[PDB]
Amino acid sequence: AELLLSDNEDKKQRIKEEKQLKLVKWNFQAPTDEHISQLQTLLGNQAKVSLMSQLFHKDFKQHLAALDSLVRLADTSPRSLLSNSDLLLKWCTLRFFETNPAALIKVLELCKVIVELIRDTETPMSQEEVSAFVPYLLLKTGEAKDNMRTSVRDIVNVLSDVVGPLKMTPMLLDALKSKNARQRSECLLVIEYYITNAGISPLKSLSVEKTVAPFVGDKDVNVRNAAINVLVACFKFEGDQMWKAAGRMADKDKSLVEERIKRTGV
Repeated sequence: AELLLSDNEDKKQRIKEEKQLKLVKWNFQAPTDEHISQLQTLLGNQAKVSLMSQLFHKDFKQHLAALDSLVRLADTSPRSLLSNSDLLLKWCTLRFFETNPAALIKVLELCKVIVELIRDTETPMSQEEVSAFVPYLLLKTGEAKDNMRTSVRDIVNVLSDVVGPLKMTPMLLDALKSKNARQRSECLLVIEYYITNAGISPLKSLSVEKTVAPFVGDKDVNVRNAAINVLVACFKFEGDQMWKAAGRMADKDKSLVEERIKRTGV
């Protein structure tokens, strides 16, 4: 009987073709016809046309049907999801640009299943696969609903295990350039968790203290509080080196951080 979605090793061929500059890089600001057509060609070589017709419909409806079929493969053909993880995660990023909460819930459920299978099987994720997915998933950290931010962070927590703090942090730092204050604060909270659990030393080449310090002065209280807590987490590991690494801070920003240190240690 035929699989709805292939189980082969064509992922290696896709990664190699991208490195050979024979695939366009999934690094757009917003999806373009060129990226969608490339994905549709690559997925067309892996998926039955009835899945393909749903995947590239307009009709959010028709996406839910594809998502249901794909989520069920986790039970019946999990190697299909693994073999095609890079293409499925790219299709999910296209869904990150639409506003439709019902579809989003099911997209995130698919993303969760895929990153759990990658983690559990110890499947390596290439830099290309990571970069194609994570920067767009981080957009959804700015979702207005608290349960939606939670679902996104649960996927980030699996990827942090697969990818590791050192390779995740540059994308989390880059996310701070966002206009969306929920995205900036949620991204700081992930950095805070890395430092609390593994220390600042593994992250030393990244200039975390200095990049994060200006956000103690952010307009948004959640960003300020998380930025303060990143610097306090650093302090706990490296003491006054935190201050050297951070560089010049507004005097009043520095007092807020000093008071937080004082209070968390009484």
